[PDB]
Amino acid sequence: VPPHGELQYLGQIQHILRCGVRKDDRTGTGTLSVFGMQARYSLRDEFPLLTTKRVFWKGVLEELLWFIKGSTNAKELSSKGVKDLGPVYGFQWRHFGAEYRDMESDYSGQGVDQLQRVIDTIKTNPDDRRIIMCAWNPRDLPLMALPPCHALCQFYVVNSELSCQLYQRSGDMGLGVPFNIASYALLTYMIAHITGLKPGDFIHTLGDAHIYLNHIEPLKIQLQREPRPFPKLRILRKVEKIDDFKAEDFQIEGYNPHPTIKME
Amino acid sequence: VPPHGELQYLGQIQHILRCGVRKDDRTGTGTLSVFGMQARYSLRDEFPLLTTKRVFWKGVLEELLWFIKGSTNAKELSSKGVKDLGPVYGFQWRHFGAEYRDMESDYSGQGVDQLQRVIDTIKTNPDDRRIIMCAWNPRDLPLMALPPCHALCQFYVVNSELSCQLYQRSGDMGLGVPFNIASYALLTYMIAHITGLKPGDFIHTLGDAHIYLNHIEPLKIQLQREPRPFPKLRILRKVEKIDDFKAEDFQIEGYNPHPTIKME
Repeated sequence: VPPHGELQYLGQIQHILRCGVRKDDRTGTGTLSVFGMQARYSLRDEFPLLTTKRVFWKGVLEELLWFIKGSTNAKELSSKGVKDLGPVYGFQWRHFGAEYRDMESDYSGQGVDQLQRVIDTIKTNPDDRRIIMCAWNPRDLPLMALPPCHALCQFYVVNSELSCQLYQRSGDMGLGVPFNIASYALLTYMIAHITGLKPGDFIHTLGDAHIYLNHIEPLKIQLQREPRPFPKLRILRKVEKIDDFKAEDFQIEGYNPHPTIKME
Repeated sequence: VPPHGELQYLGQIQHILRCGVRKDDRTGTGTLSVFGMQARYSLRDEFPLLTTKRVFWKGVLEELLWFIKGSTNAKELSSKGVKDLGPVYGFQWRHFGAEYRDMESDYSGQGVDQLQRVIDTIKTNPDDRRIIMCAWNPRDLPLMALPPCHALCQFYVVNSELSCQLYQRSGDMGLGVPFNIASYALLTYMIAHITGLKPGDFIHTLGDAHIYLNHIEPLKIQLQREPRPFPKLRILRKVEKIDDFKAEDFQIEGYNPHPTIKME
């Protein structure tokens, strides 16, 4: 280019199963879909890493750190242990609107650094209503002129607390949502850390909220599992720049999830 | 560049009053604010024109028709009886990304026609997850490079029904929200009409949902009013082009609202 927060996710799954309508996706299989959903996860002295199934936290932290450095090299992520990709979210977050060339091209000072702009705006005017960052699906870029974004994050500050609202055009409830809740909650913790603010709430809003048919049986089982109190996220070191964050700087404490659930 | 749907709005007002936090806006006065809200209004055999106060339907229909013709001339709206404005929503909806000149300049074939693209995409692929249109606040355009949008509409189709989700960066709950609910519900009715689909749901999602302090007393009173069944919207004529719609083509039936409420 207070009830356990997890209950909302479980309620949404249950709602899609009973009320969702069959709808085909771009490619793959059919889904059960509902349009328009929203859930709020408190980030106050607790982290929304879902417990009704073991979430791949290692992949969340590692993928996010990869996006922050604006690296578009998959080999730089696959090595970290999580398994030229083009203008991925990383390139978009730090070099928005530039012009992608290669994974080795230096885009220093090229394009708008949406991420730094968010941090800068939080510092220059916490009341600002335009603290927004957007991401596109790489495959849409060459498809048309001025294509719509895939997701957007809006930040909000009040009473020394930072909140974030993620709006996603579509959400794969079985495989994608649990992971993304952790990803953006984490991003919020990071930004809050460097702007001297305390994490507030993470609001997850979806357009086409859907469950792939091959995930129905596994989710029905996940629904029988009672949530365990959410863990906590600790930032061991004091960081001043969003680029100075390292995986070793974060530590999940008290995470007691139910067994892993494989979603095809 | 089933409970009355209105109860959600009333519930949101009540929630902001009791839990909202004081937060100052760009210019004006203080507000009570809550970040992250969502409400769903069925458009099936009923129209969400709020009844706990008389909504200015004449202004809604007239303003929307003005946006559709992409006119940026205020005199063209003030004459209709609703009371060069620059790249307003109208210009953005039909000539996105062009380059604004004057209110008399011909932008035929200039910029992306987001509105027609939405209608075209609904016809070419109803399952598409990118049926999105965006609007910017004119004042932000010259403020920075690639400024964030102010609102976005995402359309969704399934079972021959068209739904729309409006995401607004911020919502003035007392004066703006009731009006906008009608505006976008109407847009959905129009698009559905020309694409041969039936209106589904209208989802209204907000970022900074706020109540201006000078609206607190009036809203407290509005809250004591019991909603009356929503009216119906009838499209008297058969239209094939979104540009062929005329005010005389719409008729609100059964609208029985409580007295008008003045919001400063």
